[PDB]
Amino acid sequence: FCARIFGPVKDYECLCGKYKRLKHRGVICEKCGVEVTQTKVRRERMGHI
RNA sequence: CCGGCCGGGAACUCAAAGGAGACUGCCAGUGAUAAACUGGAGGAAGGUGGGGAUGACGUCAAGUCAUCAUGGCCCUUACGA
Repeated sequence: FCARIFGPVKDYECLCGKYKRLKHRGVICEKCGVEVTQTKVRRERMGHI
């Protein structure tokens, strides 16, 4: 359950909360890559190991 | 009569040089995907592998007029020889 590994906890919502803007799209949390997109797409977030 | 004493040989020890090479090249952990540090294999040498030389503008009106030279000062029957 990560935003850097997968995605926004909420629609255009950063892990830390640096982006509580549902206008912010693409720009990541510079600490850890959180590309803001709709959290609903996390029903299709494919990762690996 | 083996202190290689007499032949013989050109790969090596050694030496004068043209160059390869070690640069964080690879894997992993830690870590803000950067950098970096540690361990190991690899490797002749490992994390600038070691040392010398190289001493940034400047500090100290510190040394030399006793290598020497010098704007001047003194001596020139002299301290010059």
